[PDB]
Amino acid sequence: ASPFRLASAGEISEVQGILRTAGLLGPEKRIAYLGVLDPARGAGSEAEDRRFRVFIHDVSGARPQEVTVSVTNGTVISAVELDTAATGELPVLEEEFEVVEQLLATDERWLKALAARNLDVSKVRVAPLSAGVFEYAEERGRRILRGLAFVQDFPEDSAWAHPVDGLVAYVDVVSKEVTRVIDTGVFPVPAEHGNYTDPELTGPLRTTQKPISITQPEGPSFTVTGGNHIEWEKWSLDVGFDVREGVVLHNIAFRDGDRLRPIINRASIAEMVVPYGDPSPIRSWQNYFDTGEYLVGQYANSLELGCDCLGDITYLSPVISDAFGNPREIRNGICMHEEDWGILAKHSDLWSGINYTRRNRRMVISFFTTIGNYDYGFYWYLYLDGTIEFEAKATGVVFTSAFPEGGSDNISQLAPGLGAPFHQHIFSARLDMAIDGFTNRVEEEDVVRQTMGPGNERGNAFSRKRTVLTRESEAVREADARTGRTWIISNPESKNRLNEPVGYKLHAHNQPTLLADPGSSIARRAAFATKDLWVTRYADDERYPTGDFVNQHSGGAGLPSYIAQDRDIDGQDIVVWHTFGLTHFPRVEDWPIMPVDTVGFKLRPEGFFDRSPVLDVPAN
Amino acid sequence: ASPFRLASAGEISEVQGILRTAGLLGPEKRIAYLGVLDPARGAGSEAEDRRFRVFIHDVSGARPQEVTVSVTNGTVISAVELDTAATGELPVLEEEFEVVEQLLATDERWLKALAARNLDVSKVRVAPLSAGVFEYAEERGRRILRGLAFVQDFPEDSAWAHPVDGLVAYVDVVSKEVTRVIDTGVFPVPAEHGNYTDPELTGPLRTTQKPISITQPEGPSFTVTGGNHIEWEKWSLDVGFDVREGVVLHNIAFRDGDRLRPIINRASIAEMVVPYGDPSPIRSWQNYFDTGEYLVGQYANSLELGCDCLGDITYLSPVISDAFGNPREIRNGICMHEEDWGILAKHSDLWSGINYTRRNRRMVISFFTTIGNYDYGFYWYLYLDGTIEFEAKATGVVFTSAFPEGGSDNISQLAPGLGAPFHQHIFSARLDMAIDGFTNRVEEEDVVRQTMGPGNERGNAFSRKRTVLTRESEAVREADARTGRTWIISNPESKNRLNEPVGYKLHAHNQPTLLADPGSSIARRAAFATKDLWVTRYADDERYPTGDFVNQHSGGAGLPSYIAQDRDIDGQDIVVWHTFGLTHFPRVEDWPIMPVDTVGFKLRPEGFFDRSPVLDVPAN
Ligand SMILES: [Cu+2]
Ligand SMILES: [Cu+2]
Ligand code: NA
Ligand code: NA
Repeated sequence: ASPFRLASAGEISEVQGILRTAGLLGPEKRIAYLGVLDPARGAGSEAEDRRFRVFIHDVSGARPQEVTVSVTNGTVISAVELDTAATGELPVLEEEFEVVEQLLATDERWLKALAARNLDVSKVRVAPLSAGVFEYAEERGRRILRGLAFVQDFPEDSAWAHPVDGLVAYVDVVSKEVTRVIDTGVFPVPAEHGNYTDPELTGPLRTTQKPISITQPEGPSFTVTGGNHIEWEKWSLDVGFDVREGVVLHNIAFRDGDRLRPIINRASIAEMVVPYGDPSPIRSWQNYFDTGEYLVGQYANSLELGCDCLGDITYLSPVISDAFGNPREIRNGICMHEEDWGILAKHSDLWSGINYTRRNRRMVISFFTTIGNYDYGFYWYLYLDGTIEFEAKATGVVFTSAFPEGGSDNISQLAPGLGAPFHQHIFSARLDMAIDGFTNRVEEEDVVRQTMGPGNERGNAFSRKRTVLTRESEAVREADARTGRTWIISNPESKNRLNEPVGYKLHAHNQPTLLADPGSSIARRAAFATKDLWVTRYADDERYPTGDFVNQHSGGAGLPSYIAQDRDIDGQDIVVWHTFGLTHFPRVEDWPIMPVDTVGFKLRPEGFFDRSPVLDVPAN
Repeated sequence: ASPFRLASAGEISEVQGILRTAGLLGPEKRIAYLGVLDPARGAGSEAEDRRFRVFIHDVSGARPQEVTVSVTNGTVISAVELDTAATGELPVLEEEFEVVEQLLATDERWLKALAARNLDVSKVRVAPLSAGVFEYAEERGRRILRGLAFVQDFPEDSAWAHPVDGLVAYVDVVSKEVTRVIDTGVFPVPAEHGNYTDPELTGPLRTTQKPISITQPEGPSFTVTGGNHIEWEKWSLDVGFDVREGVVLHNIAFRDGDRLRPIINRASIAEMVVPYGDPSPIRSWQNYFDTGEYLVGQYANSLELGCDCLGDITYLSPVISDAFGNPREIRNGICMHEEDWGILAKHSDLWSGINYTRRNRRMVISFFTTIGNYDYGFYWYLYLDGTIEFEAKATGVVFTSAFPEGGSDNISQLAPGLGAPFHQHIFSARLDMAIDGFTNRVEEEDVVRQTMGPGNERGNAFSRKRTVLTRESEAVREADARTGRTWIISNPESKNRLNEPVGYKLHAHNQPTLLADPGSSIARRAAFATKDLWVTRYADDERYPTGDFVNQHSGGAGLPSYIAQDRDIDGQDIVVWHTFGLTHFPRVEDWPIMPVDTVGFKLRPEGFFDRSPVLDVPAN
């Protein structure tokens, strides 16, 4: 019944049938993106209209199309032909990745380069990577992938240990042509293996770890209804899944007495960019938009009970489309569970003689994706006290290169001759706010230091100031950790019992933003990543900070174009976009497989409630 | 057998007997501090000599003394008379708390102030607070406490809900005189109760929480020997306890193959200060040095199984001295346990077909203390991957005031008429480093942005720079979150297999430091709190960042005096002092009892190991 339910296998098959009947999905067509559209604004609106958005690629070279379908009514709502040289290429297809290595294996320039290095072409794996937009005029309007080579000594070998530096090739994956092969010189291929399951490298496994058993004898405290609606410890929300964004949270609300109070209408990671900081021409083009170019939901892992998710686990198995419009289930792709989270509140009072302790817990919703060498975990947490938190966990195998003789200012050494280029991992969280409803505003809060003198004679006073962001042109903000800068999202028309507007405060980690030169291609394509906070007025078609078509798209779309409308955001339906990320100078301990590192943000209530919301938690 | 074992009841008893026989512990004497001294520097220290340091107060007004005794040989090593106007007063005694309320109850100015407010003196509780050093010349050389009043409507009532604003008294606790009563005007006493166990306020308790059972069917993975020596997952350390600092970690080392490698020689929270930012003369003097003035270890809680510490818990019960030299056990005062910590490392590799997941764990050592209205949890964590982390958890009841009509720039409103002054909670971690031994140095590492141009034609490059801190005069450092600033502690004489010095990287949270005006009394007395990082050359008498006698010391003691020696710290026995803290603008959700908020820091290996140290963790 719910309009926010997960897409079903039948819905995806029905989209396929509708597209076929309409003449839009013949043998030369491929589905590059398919996802369900959120309901338009309007409580109630259509009784039920499930609409899907589809990006359709054509392998013969014809123009691709963007199509909206109503599965409820069996109709195509709109279909537009795309001019990709203008608006961007479609996301990379999984079938295009394998094309790269196969085409290079028969190219005489590639074979000549490998022969100069005494490498057997049958052992050379090619990582197929997104191309970006640089100086090559022949790439405009064409679907290009760039390939970097790694040697696999045997079928179970980790090829990442053996980069073939000095060599890169560019491939047109539609016409099946190798456009350029660039060879800047022979580097030694690092010889040490990186096989982290080889006993020669692990040594004998530890026998010292005793088991930790986490069980829930009476079952979990949350309920799941309608497939994806969660109720847990006064929280209410719907768990969505989109092949581009991954897990999406809808309708986050908190039951305060007899009233269900909205907090966030939609929360997602709407883009993530991984820019590399090595100026070598072999890699200076390298920037992954994992969300916009690759689609992170497509590569979600099946999560194993007792290994990936420990405890009393409830799974969701989302369904996505393959490239022909057939439904594909990602079995056990989303883990949901609650976990203990230490002390919630504690006080031992001398005067009253009362000793009081309560324990905290959090609800966890997570998925993991694998994009080539990297593996990312996406974790959303809900806490008893009203806190909402997101955490990204980065692991996998670092991307490698040769380590130059004489050293490098842009590459770490991991092993003899083996380097790891400096890079960042930067996320954009899109928070469609609904603090007690849709009339919201954002204030920037800084600590204020005060000078000793009249009215502050002992020089101890300090204060704070809040600045309302009234229009989009002034809502592009930077962090300032020194002044304790945070941002408050409040509802000026909903007041707590002290007659103050209810609100939530966003706490950032204040990590560095995009480091690239402001004139670079990546700074223009990932403009969102250059500032910590953006606020826009809600609009149906403003979904991603980088725009709809990120692959091989120059600047011109996304947040800088949205903000130019300079719309009123003071007590309006607004969207917060928060940039946060990790700057990775790889260390020896990251090799041969990287221990998890983390980054995130959290939101805490700020006068949203009339007192602590966890006074009714029992002692157990 | 270990020199680092916890003090035993028998040692305390022997100290008391030694003091009594020497004539140093008469009926007018009180022990204000007693603690075991660490062994002096010596890699061949063989002869056991357990020495105790004692501060002895005199309730009749004679000069206090600092005494060092040898329990092994039964002798007084040294005894020095103290001039407290010069070097500071002794820590506050628990028995002096009651004296403030009792002395005021018979003072005619206090009673007249209560009578004007129609308050029954039998219902007025007085918080006994440290005095600091301000403008009152008559206080120099005298033990002063200041008192603020709260109303308790009945014996089980939370008095913090009912502050009596506009009134403060100063008390000489040795001569038992009330030196000043200041009445600045009548404020209404807030009338709502804050009784968080009263069903009228909590409402009906939730019935929705199902149990989470955490067990270890084969017992824990760590071992405890000699009372306080821990071995866990390659880590080795000794858990100490001092009545001033609380839990202290000694000899933190990691077993790398067949080598026990030192990392940290001694880790402690060596001071914590809570400065208030309300310029009212009723509170503008208010600054708690919880460690230095009150001694956080003596107020440690007994921790209850299943409530404070959940899981398979191993307890330590440290012994301290009471004011007369009798041993007092703090039953179950330290919790130790391991806990699951999610994914450690994960990769699914397309080319090799190998799917790999390992789980992480951490060892937790914790204690909880209560200082008046505040309760603080101190948590040390050791992770499988070599990470060391500290976390402070702040809860309890916020300190309250009246909320003025018209509002305030320095006080939050929590309930009708009820305010909570702005304040900070600032900690100093003292890390006596020993990275692979005692020859260490500190480098400051900043991210370096690069301009687009020759050698960086695409404008993507970025780098980093490291600056060695070579002398104490240049080793007072500030955070810079925008440039990703961290500090590396390395051993220039111990290299990894890549011929780079081994090291550990300190990651700070980059929260604001002390906000008070630089000319203020608190800025002089808590100078450590004005900067994020200090490095000193080790000296055995440089123990606290605020000096030995913090109470009513006029300023400059501790770190500013130490670093003025300008000693060589480039490849030497060094100590890192990290300042970190919470800036607390109280929110309505903090009332009537505050949900935990946290702050801390962590250290991660940086080329300490020759590759990841967790390759030998099994799948389980
Ligand atoms: Cu990385
Ligand atoms: Cu506080
Ligand atoms: Na909104
Ligand atoms: Na040292």
